[PDB]
Amino acid sequence: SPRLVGGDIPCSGRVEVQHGDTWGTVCDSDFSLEAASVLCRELQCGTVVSLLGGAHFGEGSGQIWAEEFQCEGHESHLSLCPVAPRPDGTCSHSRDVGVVCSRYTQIRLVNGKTPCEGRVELNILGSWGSLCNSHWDMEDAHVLCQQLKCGVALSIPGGAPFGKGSEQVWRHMFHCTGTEKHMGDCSVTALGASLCSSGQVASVICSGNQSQTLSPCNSSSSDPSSSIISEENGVACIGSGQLRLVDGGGRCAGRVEVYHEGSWGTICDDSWDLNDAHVVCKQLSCGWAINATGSAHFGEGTGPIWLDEINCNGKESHIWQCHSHGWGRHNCRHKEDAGVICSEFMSLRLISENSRETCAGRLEVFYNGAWGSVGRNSMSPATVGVVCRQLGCADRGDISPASSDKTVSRHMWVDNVQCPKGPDTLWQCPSSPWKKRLASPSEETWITCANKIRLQEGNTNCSGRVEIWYGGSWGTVCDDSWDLEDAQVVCRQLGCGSALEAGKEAAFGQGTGPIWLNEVKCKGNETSLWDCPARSWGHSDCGHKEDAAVTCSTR
Ligand SMILES: *[C@@H]1O[C@H](CO[C@@H]2O[C@@H](C)[C@@H](O)[C@@H](O)[C@@H]2O)[C@@H](O[C@@H]2O[C@H](CO)[C@@H](O[C@]3(O)O[C@H](CO[C@H]4O[C@H](CO)[C@@H](O)[C@H](O)[C@@H]4O)[C@@H](O)[C@H](O[C@H]4O[C@H](CO)[C@@H](O)[C@H](O)[C@@H]4O)[C@@H]3O)[C@H](O)[C@H]2NC(C)=O)[C@H](O)[C@H]1NC(C)=O
Ligand SMILES: *[C@@H]1O[C@H](CO)[C@@H](O[C@@H]2O[C@H](CO)[C@@H](O)[C@H](O)[C@H]2NC(C)=O)[C@H](O)[C@H]1NC(C)=O
Ligand SMILES: *[C@@H]1O[C@H](CO)[C@@H](O[C@@H]2O[C@H](CO)[C@@H](O)[C@H](O)[C@H]2NC(C)=O)[C@H](O)[C@H]1NC(C)=O
Ligand SMILES: *[C@@H]1O[C@H](CO)[C@@H](O)[C@H](O)[C@H]1NC(C)=O
Ligand SMILES: *[C@@H]1O[C@H](CO)[C@@H](O)[C@H](O)[C@H]1NC(C)=O
Repeated sequence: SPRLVGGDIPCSGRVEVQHGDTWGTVCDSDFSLEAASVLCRELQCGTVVSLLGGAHFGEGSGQIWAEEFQCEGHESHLSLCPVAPRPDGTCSHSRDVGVVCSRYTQIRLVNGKTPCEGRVELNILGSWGSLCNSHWDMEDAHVLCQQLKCGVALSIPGGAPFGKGSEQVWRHMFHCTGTEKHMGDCSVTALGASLCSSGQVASVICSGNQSQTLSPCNSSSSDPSSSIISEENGVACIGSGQLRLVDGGGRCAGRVEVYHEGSWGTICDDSWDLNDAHVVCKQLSCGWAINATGSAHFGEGTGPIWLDEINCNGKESHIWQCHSHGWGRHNCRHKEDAGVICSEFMSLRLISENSRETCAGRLEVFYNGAWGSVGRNSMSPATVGVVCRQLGCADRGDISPASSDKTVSRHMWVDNVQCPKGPDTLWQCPSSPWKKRLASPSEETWITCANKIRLQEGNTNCSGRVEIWYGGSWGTVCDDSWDLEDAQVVCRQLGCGSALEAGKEAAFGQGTGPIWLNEVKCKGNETSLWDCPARSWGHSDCGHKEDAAVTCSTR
């Protein structure tokens, strides 16, 4: 029923809702993340990446609905959601709301008899291109054939039987587990990804829909299977990967957890060494191990301790092939849970030399066990916004002028980062391949991100209406329980001096967008308003007439 209009990528655009024959738009104060998540699910577009206010995909025409959608979040249709007519707002079409959903992938098969076979093409940065044969597996093929409604995947032939194509190769590495129902639901990396030999391109043959798509396997009674395909209730089924890493801050690090007898469980760190970790990292397509961690380094598990005294020599393609003590009944506690850090683990930081700054510094990436600088070549404002969103700031920032210093000191990891529309992390952005080399500050990137809190419409930047950035868009704070202790937190976070006032009742003017917080009840010693007790993320009965303000002293 709902439609997205005016987007550049699929599953994006301005939100439009029909009643009767009349389409209308929704004001950016009326449409929550929960309502956005119901729309993305209903439209088969995955999950919500961004809620965007301010007529980002252009202003609409005609009707604007006066209704708020009070979705719980798990409704199947937007029509099932409770609707509250709010008082008749000052919303024009310059505040029509918009949504980026997660299934923005543009992928197809070209030059076979049907769309059920051919060379894989991916559209990135307005341009169709191939994928590398070495970057594409059978798990990826099963997901794509289900997406194209073409049954199951038969083959991934390497010798280009449908033509190499007259075009570019994207170096993207999909890491589908095999149980996903759209390529947009799979984890994917493009950052630093290696080139492949010319014309070594990926191809898929699907079965067609004369076979139905396999369901995921649901059983953990037996020893886990090392094949993609298992047998369950007289039907073939895709093995859901019964190994995960948790609490590592990424796909290729964290505590090793294993699914058996209906429960996720941990591994004891006795005899847990690098060879064991290598097998884990191989099985997850995470490269090689750089660390086998013990001593509950990423935290302690909730569930049984299934495996102990695992002694892989490193041959094995799965941890289930390794010699252990078998399932359950071991003489150790969760203070010794095992984990890994693998060579494909990626992390991101800004480093200030003398500190004081929170959203500013030299951009650095962690890869293959090492930190290194990100080069500044080709780097657009939109790429800096993705960086700044990923580091926990607002989605905008500025690159400092290049240093005159042409003499090499630090290691660089990657350069030529060029983010497309849609990802909110740097890892799905194409670049040059990883190359550890020495580099001068001439080549390095210093970033000043916009903070996720600001004061608008006063005589300094330390005085005005409180606005907070969350989930895509700037929004406001309601003034119920908003006191001087809240203002002392806002002033401290901005790096202003003493709080003078906690203003109420839209004293510097009403804002736009959603109202992200109400019932903010700070102790008063917090370093950020995100540490404060509040009714978080858009559940409020307020309007923009009740917007909160802070006035602080400079310096
Ligand atoms: C297996 O795949 C094929 C191919 O499907 C298409 O390609 C894949 C890659 C996907 O993208 C998929 O979404 C595509 O559709 C499926 O064949 C298609 O099947 C659909 C559904 O049955 C057909 O639509 C119609 O059935 O067409 C009927 C009219 O058929 C005449 O006209 C067609 C051209 O328009 C001719 O191809 C056909 O030979 C006839 O001469 C029409 O009666 C149907 O409409 C009625 O029912 C719908 C609800 O389903 C209702 O909304 C309407 O009001 C109406 O009452 C319907 O339009 C496709 O024409 C057909 N495409 C091709 C290329 O053959 C196949 O269904 C699928 N099998 C399974 C098990 O899923
Ligand atoms: C993961 O492995 C690396 C490599 O051994 C560890 O880095 C070293 O840490 C020790 C002690 O902290 C230092 O003496 C070495 O100089 C470091 N070497 C290198 C090459 O970086 C790292 O500490 C390990 N991390 C975890 C969590 O186990
Ligand atoms: C602000 O003050 C509160 C006091 O209520 C500090 O809260 C403590 O948090 C830890 C969490 O590990 C508790 O174990 C302590 O018992 C709490 N109270 C005290 C008195 O320490 C809070 O950490 C303070 N924050 C800042 C940034 O100063
Ligand atoms: C496993 O469970 C899922 C979700 O309940 C279901 O859709 C699927 O058909 C099941 N598959 C098998 C082989 O039992
Ligand atoms: C406000 O403006 C001054 C002018 O240079 C700037 O230095 C300062 O960092 C700004 N403060 C905030 C909280 O934006």
